[PDB]
Amino acid sequence: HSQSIFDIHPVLSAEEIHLIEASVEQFGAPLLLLDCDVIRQQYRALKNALPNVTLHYALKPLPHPVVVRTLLAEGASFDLATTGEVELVASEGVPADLTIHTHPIKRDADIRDALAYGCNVFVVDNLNELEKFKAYRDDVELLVRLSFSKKFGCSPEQALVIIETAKEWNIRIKGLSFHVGSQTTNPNKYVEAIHTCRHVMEQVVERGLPALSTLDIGGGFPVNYTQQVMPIDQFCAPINEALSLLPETVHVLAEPGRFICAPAVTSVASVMGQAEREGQIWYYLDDGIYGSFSGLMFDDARYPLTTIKQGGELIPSVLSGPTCDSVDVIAENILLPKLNNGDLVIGRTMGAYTSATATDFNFFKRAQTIALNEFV
Amino acid sequence: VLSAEEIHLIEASVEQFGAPLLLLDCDVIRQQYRALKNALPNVTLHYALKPLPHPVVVRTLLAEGASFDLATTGEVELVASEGVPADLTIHTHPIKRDADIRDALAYGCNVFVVDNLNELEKFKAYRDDVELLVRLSFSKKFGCSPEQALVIIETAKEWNIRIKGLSFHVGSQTTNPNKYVEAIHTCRHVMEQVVERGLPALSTLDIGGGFPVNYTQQVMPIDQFCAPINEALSLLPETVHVLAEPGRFICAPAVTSVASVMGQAEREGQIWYYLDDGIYGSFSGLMFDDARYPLTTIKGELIPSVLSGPTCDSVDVIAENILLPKLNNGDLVIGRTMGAYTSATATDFNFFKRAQTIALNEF
Ligand SMILES: *[C@@H](NCCCCN)c1c(COP(=O)(O)O)cnc(C)c1O
Ligand SMILES: *[C@@H](NCCCCN)c1c(COP(=O)(O)O)cnc(C)c1O
Ligand SMILES: [Mg+2]
Repeated sequence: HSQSIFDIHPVLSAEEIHLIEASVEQFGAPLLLLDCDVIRQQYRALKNALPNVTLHYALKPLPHPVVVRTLLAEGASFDLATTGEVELVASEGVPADLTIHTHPIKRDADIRDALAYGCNVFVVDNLNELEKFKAYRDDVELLVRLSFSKKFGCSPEQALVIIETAKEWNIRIKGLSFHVGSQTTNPNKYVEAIHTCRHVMEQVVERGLPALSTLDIGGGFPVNYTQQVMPIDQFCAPINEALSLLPETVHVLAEPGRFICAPAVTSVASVMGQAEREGQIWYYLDDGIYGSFSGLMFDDARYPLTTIKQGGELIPSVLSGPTCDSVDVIAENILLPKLNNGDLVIGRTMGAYTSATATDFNFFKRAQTIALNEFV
Repeated sequence: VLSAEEIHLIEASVEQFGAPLLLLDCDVIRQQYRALKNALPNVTLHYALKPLPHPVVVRTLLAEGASFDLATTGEVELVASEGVPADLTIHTHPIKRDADIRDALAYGCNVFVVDNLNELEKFKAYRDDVELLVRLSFSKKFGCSPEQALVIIETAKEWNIRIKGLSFHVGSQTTNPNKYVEAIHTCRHVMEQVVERGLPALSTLDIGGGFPVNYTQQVMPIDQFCAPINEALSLLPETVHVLAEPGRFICAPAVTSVASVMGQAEREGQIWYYLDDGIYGSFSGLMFDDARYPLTTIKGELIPSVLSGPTCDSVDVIAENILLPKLNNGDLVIGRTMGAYTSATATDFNFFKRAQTIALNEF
């Protein structure tokens, strides 16, 4: 569902419109336009906002080989959750030492597959999981994931029990991790977590256990959809302050996903047909909630939407997806100029938890991703 | 409950193929088809591929004498690849690109649906080749008003486009057959108005899908469900041929899901089990189909538990509160009535493998 252009030969600009129209002319709709310049911009902005933190890109929101290559070249590390993600980074020549595996609940095979690639950092949040590493004790170092509806992470008290048990079992503990949740708009969540982890690290030392080397602050850095979020520097300011209280012997990781990929993709769908229903014009698009807009369902999402056509009468409209399902609706009420069949509907901030969560329902073709600007 | 033989079959399948699995019983496909045929005498049944577009289901139904209801080029390619003659098919997507029409025609499917004049116009170029069903609604996304149906039928005559008849779809998992009856009465009246306007008489009524199945609560037996429907159809002229587009009724009961426990943890007074299938996989119907499936274990000291899917996402939970016996890693969680709008709406999120479908009793 993807190809690259390596040789090109609120309101959209004339240049953007031209690119969009040329792309539909060349490749046909629906499309996802991936701009590698934005991947780099986002990575650089986060690096500048969170100095002295190793950024492990979480493949989950957009596990795209071009994104992986772009980030590798930029100096990024990676956060893997499955054998499939291990295989993707392996195929793109990512050195295993740049990777961590963070799925807290793993089958024996999942551990073996990652180890075979060379990824040797894993996460545990319970004793049942810890036991799985006895057979691998020479080979691994573990992050213990804390939580403070949450599905993963143990309590601070449980974390100490896990760490003490790992010592008994001769299993190395690399450090602690947490994930405050995706699209977190309040940085105080990070601050409170960091303080708690710091206190846990102190308790480990006071108990005479090996001192922890690493804090992994997870993902969740927010981006703008239809509402303004805190600028990344301002967002990370209190985070940086909390981190500064850690011992100098602790180094810090994060697992950003959405922040890096979300702004980098623009969706393009076309109108297949249309009908007036109870005073609204319904447009039936070639992409929807079983496709690139699946984030409306799984990610509680809302994306800015626009049209190339602008000006004249704005009409109460409905944007429907292509499937036969009445649930497949992208915008229940939206003002739009009158569109003809074949006219384009554009979605912004379409990079994260979109195509990643697409289906093949009805066998409608998935949007094709077009990768731009990888080199230079 | 699971029978001793069901348990043996499930365990044997996991022994051979691993987990997660979807066990597809072709005998149940046959049974459901035969039961609906008996319940709705003289109605031609077009299986909707959408809920479960599996090659073995298509072959099984073809052999049974079934017809087919297609929505997309992909579905056209599926029945074609399984050798289904085009005359057993109808294409029912109301909103089509020119290519969608051409692809269906290439295969030989010549029956299409329209619910508006914009769509009707797409068929001028194919007037020699097509006959159309006009879809009424009485709900939200498709179907014109009875008054609009008349405008469409009249301008089709003007444009020299053939109208096969009328269609409707009252909605999936319709538990009250009285919605069909009201639909049928309204269509009967539209048919009368066509004749009274001096237009060509309509040959066909398509009553759509929506026949319900038992999930966690029982629904009315199919014979009883359809009794009032047959009564309503009996008031039609004897010359009208009746079609239906059952999906869920045929496929839903034919599949049993099998997942295994990858790991587990106590989280505030509940044991969480993390399965190898979930809301991004076979249980995607929890999201898209507003579904709830009966869930059981192979195994009496029922303890408060949560069933989570495999993905990292906190949304990926199958059951928030369920009483289960204590399970060990590797133990199985079994879902019933897992045939329809399940695997069909699976994703590849996190690159977790989709459950493998195992066809049983194919021959
Ligand atoms: C992502 N977790 C699931 C997000 C599901 C969205 N519908 C996750 C990330 C990346 O989160 P992000 O908000 O920066 O994209 C990082 N680390 C862990 C452990 C995650 O689960
Ligand atoms: C199915 N329509 C969408 C169902 C989405 C469920 N989440 C459909 C059918 C088959 O319906 P069923 O209830 O018998 O499976 C038949 N005909 C049409 C036109 C449909 O859209
Ligand atoms: Mg290392």
